[PDB]
Amino acid sequence: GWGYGQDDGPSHWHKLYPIAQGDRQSPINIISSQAVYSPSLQPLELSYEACMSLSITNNGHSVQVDFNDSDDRTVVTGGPLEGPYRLKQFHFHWGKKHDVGSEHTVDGKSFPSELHLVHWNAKKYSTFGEAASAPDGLAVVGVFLETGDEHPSMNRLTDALYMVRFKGTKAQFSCFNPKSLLPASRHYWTYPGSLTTPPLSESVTWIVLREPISISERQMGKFRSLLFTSEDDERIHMVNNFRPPQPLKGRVVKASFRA
Ligand SMILES: NS(=O)(=O)c1ccc(C(=O)N2CCN(C(=O)c3ccccc3Cl)CC2)cc1
Ligand SMILES: [Zn+2]
Repeated sequence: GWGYGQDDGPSHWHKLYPIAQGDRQSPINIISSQAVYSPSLQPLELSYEACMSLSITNNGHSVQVDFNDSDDRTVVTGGPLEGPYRLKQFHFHWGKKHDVGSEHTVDGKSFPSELHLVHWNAKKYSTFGEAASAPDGLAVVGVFLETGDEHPSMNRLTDALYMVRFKGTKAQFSCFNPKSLLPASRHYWTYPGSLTTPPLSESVTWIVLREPISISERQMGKFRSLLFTSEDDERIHMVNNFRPPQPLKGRVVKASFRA
């Protein structure tokens, strides 16, 4: 139904999911000088266990690592959140070249990729699916990826990409700690937004980290080697699987730091 191709891409999603034109859509272009410094915000804590990862999957839209979310062991708390949100999965958005790929932009600048750690309010909702539709249901932490030096921990993930190159394939992926993909700073920007893929529900509290992590061009290349297509189809590489910035519509972006 929807994708990132010329005929089914982001520019057309609004024809199938009208909420695409809503007042709290994501991603956005963060104008750093206009963010409101908010010291009242609590410190952001990403408390992640080392062995809660289950599998790695090419779902045709991105490569996603799923987690055991039966308890509150791997959660995000603090910052703009009232309580803990359990990590359900993480995935990425990337481009064909370095100048494009991320969903959020900062002062008009795009990064080659963006990592999304998707968490849900298990204290209020009974399931991730139920939470994905409520205003306070999800908390997504976004981390920008820049290309430069090789990222040691990333190797375990980029080396596994071959096994899920085709759409609809998956592999076991145990003991990968998502903390290894975080920068050494916990400063962030936060604003009320939405899922960046259909159904585009406005159920996400976005927490976009200020500091990007870096991976090598070789590692980035492993993502670009993935395919939107299945085994016996004409190969179309999975690239530019991102939604562009949406209207802010008067929302206020808060910052945990002074720029
Ligand atoms: N790019 S992003 O905003 O970080 C992001 C994060 C999470 C999701 C995602 O996992 N889903 C799948 C589940 N979603 C649903 O609306 C849903 C709920 C119940 C039954 C089926 C579905 Cl599709 C919401 C989208 C999709 C996109
Ligand atoms: Zn995403």
